[PDB]
Amino acid sequence: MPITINNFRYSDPVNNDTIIMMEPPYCKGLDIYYKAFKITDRIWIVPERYEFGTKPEDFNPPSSLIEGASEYYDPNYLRTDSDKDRFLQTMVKLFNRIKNNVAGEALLDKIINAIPYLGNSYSLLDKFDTNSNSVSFNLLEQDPSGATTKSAMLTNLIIFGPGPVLNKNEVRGIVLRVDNKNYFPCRDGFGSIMQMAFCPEYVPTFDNVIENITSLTIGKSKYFQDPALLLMHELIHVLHGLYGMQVSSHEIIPSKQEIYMQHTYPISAEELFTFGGQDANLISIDIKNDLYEKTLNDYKAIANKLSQVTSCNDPNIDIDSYKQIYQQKYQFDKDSNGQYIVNEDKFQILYNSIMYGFTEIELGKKFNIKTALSFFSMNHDPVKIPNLLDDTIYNDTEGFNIESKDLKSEYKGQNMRVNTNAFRNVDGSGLVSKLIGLCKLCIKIKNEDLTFIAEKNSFSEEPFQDEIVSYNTKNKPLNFNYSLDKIIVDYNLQSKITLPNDRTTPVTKGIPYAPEYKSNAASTIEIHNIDDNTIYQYLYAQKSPTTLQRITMTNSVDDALINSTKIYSYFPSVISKVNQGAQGILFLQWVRDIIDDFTNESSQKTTIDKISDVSTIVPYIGPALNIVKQGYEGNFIGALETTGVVLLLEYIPEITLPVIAALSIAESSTQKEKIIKTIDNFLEKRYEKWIEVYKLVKAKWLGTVNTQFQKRSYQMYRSLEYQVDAIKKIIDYEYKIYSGPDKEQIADEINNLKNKLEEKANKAMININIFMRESSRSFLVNQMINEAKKQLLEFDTQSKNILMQYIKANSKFIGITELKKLESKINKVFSTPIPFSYSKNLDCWEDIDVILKKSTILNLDINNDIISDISGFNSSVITYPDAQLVPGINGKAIHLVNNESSEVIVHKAMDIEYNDMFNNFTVSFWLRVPKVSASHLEQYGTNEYSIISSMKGSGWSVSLKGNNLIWTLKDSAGEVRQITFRDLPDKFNAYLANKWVFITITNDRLSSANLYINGVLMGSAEITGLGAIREDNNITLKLDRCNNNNQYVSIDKFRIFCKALNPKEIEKLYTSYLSITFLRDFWGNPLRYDTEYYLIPVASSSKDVQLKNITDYMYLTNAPSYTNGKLNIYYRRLYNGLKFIIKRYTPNNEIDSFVKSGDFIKLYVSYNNNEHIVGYPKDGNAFNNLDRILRVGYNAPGIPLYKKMEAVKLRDLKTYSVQLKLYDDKNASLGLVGTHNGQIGNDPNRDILIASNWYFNHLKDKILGCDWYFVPTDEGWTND
Ligand SMILES: CC(=O)N[C@H]1[C@H](O[C@@H]2[C@H](O[C@]3(C(=O)O)C[C@H](O)[C@@H](NC(C)=O)[C@H]([C@H](O)[C@H](O)CO)O3)[C@@H](O)[C@H](O[C@H]3[C@H](O)[C@@H](O)[C@H](O)O[C@@H]3CO)O[C@@H]2CO)O[C@H](CO)[C@H](O)[C@@H]1O[C@@H]1O[C@H](CO)[C@H](O)[C@H](O[C@]2(C(=O)O)C[C@H](O)[C@@H](NC(C)=O)[C@H]([C@H](O)[C@H](O)CO)O2)[C@H]1O
Ligand SMILES: [Zn+2]
Repeated sequence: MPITINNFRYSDPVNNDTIIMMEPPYCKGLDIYYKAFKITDRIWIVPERYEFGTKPEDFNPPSSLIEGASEYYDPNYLRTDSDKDRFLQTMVKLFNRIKNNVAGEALLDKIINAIPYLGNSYSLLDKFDTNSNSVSFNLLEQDPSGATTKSAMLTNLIIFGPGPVLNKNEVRGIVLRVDNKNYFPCRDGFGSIMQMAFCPEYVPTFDNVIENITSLTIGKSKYFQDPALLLMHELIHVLHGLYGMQVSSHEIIPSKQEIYMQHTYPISAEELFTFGGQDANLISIDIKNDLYEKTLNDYKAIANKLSQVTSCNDPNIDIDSYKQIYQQKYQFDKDSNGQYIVNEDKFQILYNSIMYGFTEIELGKKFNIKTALSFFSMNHDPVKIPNLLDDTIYNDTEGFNIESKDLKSEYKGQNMRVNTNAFRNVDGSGLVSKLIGLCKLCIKIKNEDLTFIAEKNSFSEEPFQDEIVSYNTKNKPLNFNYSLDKIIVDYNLQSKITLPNDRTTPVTKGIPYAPEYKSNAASTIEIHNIDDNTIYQYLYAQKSPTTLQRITMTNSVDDALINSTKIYSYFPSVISKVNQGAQGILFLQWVRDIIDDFTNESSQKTTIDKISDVSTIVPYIGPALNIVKQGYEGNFIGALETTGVVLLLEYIPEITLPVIAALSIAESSTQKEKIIKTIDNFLEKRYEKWIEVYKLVKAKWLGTVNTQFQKRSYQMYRSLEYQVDAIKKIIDYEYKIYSGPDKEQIADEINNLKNKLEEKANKAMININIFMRESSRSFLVNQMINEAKKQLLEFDTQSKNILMQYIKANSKFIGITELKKLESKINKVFSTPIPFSYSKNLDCWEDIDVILKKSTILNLDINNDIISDISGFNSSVITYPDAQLVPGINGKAIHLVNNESSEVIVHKAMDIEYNDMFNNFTVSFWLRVPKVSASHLEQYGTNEYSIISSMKGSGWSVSLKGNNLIWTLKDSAGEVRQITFRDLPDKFNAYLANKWVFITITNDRLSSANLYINGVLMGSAEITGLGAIREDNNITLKLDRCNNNNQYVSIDKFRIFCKALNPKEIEKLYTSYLSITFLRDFWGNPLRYDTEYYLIPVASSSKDVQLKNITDYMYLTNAPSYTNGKLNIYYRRLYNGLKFIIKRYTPNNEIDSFVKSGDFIKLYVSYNNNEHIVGYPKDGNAFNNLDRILRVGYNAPGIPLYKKMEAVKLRDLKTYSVQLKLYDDKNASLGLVGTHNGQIGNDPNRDILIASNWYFNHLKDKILGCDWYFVPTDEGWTND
């Protein structure tokens, strides 16, 4: 099964197998040849620049660009034989990186097995044809005596080096010339050779700025992209081409009218589907249907075409072998005659896998590579990566994000502020941009800084037309997605189908013409002469001079433009202070007053009562960006109250909809009885209209309105950078001039308060991004969708009077059968509106998995040390500097210490903010509290502190008081209801004594609220007759009012459901977090190699393990306990008995620290600062000759010692136990490790440690003597 990647050097000799001389498809007949190398099955690499269709002068750098983002040119790339070897070696490493993940293995396999059809729309119907440059290329094979021989070969993909532009990779199918037109077999369903132009060293860069999640220690930062994902991106385009499903219509065109508008290339639907995420909804649902239907016709044509094939131009090709392959590829069935047909259920799955399965965003996640979340995210200048062939920079299992260099965490290997050895800037000679001038003083602006705004005529109007319903009209699926996990699962189950030999007869039919290269070169810049000040002048006015000179801040934009030393600002309190030169006073108050003024100015928030949707408004947007209304100087909030959020948009969109044509009924015939399916269809197709029009509005919003709100954030980030940079330069001049005695000592505290600026500008961007994100949403959900609802209601009322005039016309066929009188009352459904869903369609009201997913409204997960919400409503999650990460139940958990900085804040999405008020909800999470000491119960036992809460006032909270766990509701009136859980006194079996436990708190309003722990009911309280609950916007995870400075907790899998869960649903939720893959220690954390552990038997938990002597046996003895009557606590003392260490039986270089079930291991006892092996000696003493007595550090000359053990988890999934299986020399089971009562030699009676196969016949017992706790020493448990 596993895919193989060939190795070679460019100098290696031609071998007529994996290294050949190729005549490429657009050199057909010309006898031009190039050395080419077979990377794997059906994929060739040609180390040459993509020159097809070009002139030599195209490769040189132009002065300016016509369209798009920046482009790097260099004619000398890939010129020499060293350059070509560098290219070849680098592509091999990138293919190896792809193969080393199962998601990339799966992608490669689909590509390889998707062979092009031998023929197309303009070939002979009865014949497989290989004579075409669309499916075959010629090659030259030399003999010993130099005697050449023309041959040919079928293939799927050929990879070349880049065209004129190095940083713009391309994928194209072969074009055919038919009746003086271009024909593409990769768009008709047949497929063809696909040709790639790829450059691995020159990569795009992006940033962090718009994202919902934010860490105050990460800040904002630029990242560069991993070339392997860039390769996979292009490979997805190849995959579409090979299945003949390439998409060329329905492009999104940018508007170019206004100056602020971005001049990009037209965005294809191909690129939006390939990238993935939310921006694939730029193509409306109705357009997705036309595409689906087009490919279905195409594949039907091919099914009929394939059925009629009886010969081929190649004698050697077995025809039946290819037909089985094409039936496999295209997912055809056979009918009873033997002709190939399209099974539509099978087609729907195939179609969805290819278009909507593999995306850049999903591959990013599987590979742990960072990507941008939006297609409109900002691009910066590209960088280059000179050392891809250095494993200290880039390796074939982790790329840049190497764990052994602490570069996996937070994608730091890609972060440009951290991993500075991995990249270098490109030299300016070859880098060209699209710039525009703004003259008033002329300033130049990069095209990358402008705003994309879509042309209106690029969106569909098919949903406003007349749809004719009949008896036999079908439903539109409305389902265009496919899980990448499902593709991997199916890939593993595949039987290994094998391709035919790919040599064929010589190729002569094609035409050696590539389409002409379309130049992006421009001679001049577009220059605009303007009267007034736009946003770009306001930002240019904030730029500091690149020189260490006296600087000042003014509130006049024109002052700052003209005067070099002066800078524009919108913070009055900060302007006052920085201009004032502090004379005769210490810097303490001087500098502090610069900082805590900037804090007070930058942190401003407010709300507008009239706008419910927007939780956060930042008033200083207007002055910073010149967003102001006539007769509202210094009054931004007044402008928002009157106009609304549309004030923020530079381009004001036309949000009207035309008349939605009412449905018509054409099925007049009532020849057959029960023609009531015509009534069903009409009602279905009415439901489809609402979804079609809703999604069309969403598409237009994304391309036209949301893009504007995104650029506001980027603009605000630039200004906050400029302002902060000005201040950090102001403060340095007054420090250099300062000639005081304290100067040398105070230097570190000055630089300490300059980092404090960055901290508060980051806190401001959190406010700003909330503001722009929620405003954009508000404008969609209110303004734009109301216009849809108006025309959708008009559409309904009209369409009923067509429906019921048809029921009246055929009224005599449905009476006297409970059908007519039933179906006036059925039109309650027609009276009800169909609601709009901005994010996730939630259903709070039989399959337990589906009920839980469908009702989840918040769900915290940690991936690569980033906490985020994976529920579907992407709530903002803010992680503060001293929130920490520790081992969790499946990954990592949040850890909270007792200081101001240790905090995680979840600002709820606007789609869910009032779900607490009147309705039921469940809260669930994993909890780990350390065992409270004797002293700390005396001191703090009274002190109640909260750990998680949503209180303003009104809300809910989770809290701890001594060894008691407390749930607390609280309404708007002030009424309080509570549950209190008293923890068990036996701390070895207690729920709040240093183990991971699963909490679940259901709330039914018309009943009681219940507390569960590990799926078991522990407390209850009556909620009935409690007022409406009005929460805070945020949910805080923090220790609050806790006097113990040493106190800490750990929280994992925080989750909120929009219903009250029943106990069957809680049982499934609890068990779903418990896997068999990784083993666990006594505390619930992952079991580890090379770590000391005390063993306790689960069946006799009061016992410790002891050693009679070295070279001898182990046995059980009682463990001391601790007791305390007045505090009501007792337990067996931990950390007595032997220490055990687990090591790998067969060690390897690169493995994890974690012990997986099924691992083969050696076990040692650590005694007297020495590690002695545990095992069974050959023919050694055993009870009943079957229960085999274990020995520690046994060594006799002749006798062997069996020591091979397997760490496994065979029973009792809820308990943190482990079993251990001993083997002999030849993989025969000597038994699981446990105990047996008896007497060795003349010793006393003891429970001696053994290995026995007896345990295998009692694995269903409640308590069993082969289950072991592995207990490490832990800070959260010490003996009193
Ligand atoms: C009871 C006993 O002594 N069992 C030990 C066993 O002895 C053999 C015979 O036992 C069976 C059995 O497993 O029950 C009888 C079955 O019919 C046999 N099944 C077959 C052939 O299909 C089965 C097999 O032969 C073996 O499993 C091997 O595959 O053995 C036992 O009945 C017999 O007893 C008599 C005999 O009838 C007469 O000739 C004469 O009166 O004397 C003998 C000796 O008593 O002898 C057989 C031996 O030749 O042999 C196995 C060897 O694998 C074990 O030693 C087994 O003892 C058990 O060993 C395990 C692992 O070492 C634990 O030590 C068990 O201890 C615990 C436990 O569950 O962990 C400790 C608990 O504290 C204890 N609880 C209490 C309250 O006492 C339990 C409890 O005794 C129960 O047995 C639990 O089910 O045991 C230990 O019992
Ligand atoms: Zn692309």
